[PDB]
Amino acid sequence: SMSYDIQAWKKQCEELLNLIFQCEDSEPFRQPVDLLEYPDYRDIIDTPMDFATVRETLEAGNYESPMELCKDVRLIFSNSKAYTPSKRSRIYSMSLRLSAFFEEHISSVLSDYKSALRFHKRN
Ligand SMILES: N#Cc1nc(Cc2ccccc2)oc1N
Repeated sequence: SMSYDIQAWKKQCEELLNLIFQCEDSEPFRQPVDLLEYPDYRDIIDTPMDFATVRETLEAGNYESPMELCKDVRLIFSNSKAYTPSKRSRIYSMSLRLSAFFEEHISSVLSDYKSALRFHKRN
């Protein structure tokens, strides 16, 4: 059961998403971009992603691992870097700060999960 629990990441990710939604820096990234308020968005971005979509995908049980969730979160930030490439932009700075916060906190979730996997595979 509790040591090396291969399902513990789910609640840990739910908690991290709660922290992210609290952050003022997540405001531009909470919901899908409105494709009529920004009609050139899809000209630039192939695969839109936002934190409400990540949170619903997790709730629906559609991530097989925390690495899958992490891929979608990283897409939020890589899409922002493509759409708002200027380091002058306060939106660029927001994305950088929130990315760094996410990467700090996801680190232990991933390493713990992979350790659990290695242990169960070995035994
Ligand atoms: N001002 C401003 C601005 N407004 C957008 C739209 C946006 C923002 C965040 C994520 C996705 C899309 O980019 C900018 N640089």
